[PDB]
Amino acid sequence: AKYTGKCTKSKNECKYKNSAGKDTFIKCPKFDNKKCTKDNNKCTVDTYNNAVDCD
Repeated sequence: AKYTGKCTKSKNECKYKNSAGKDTFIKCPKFDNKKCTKDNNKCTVDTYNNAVDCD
């Protein structure tokens, strides 16, 4: 667990609020460990498993 994020399948990208305050958004490919789902689906920010924030 880290932060709560949300990604839109429309743009296949996720974005969340960080300490900096600057909204950060990043798109993910169609490969494994890079899938995109509903915003509230299961989008989260993690770096332990090298997994990207997209869901």
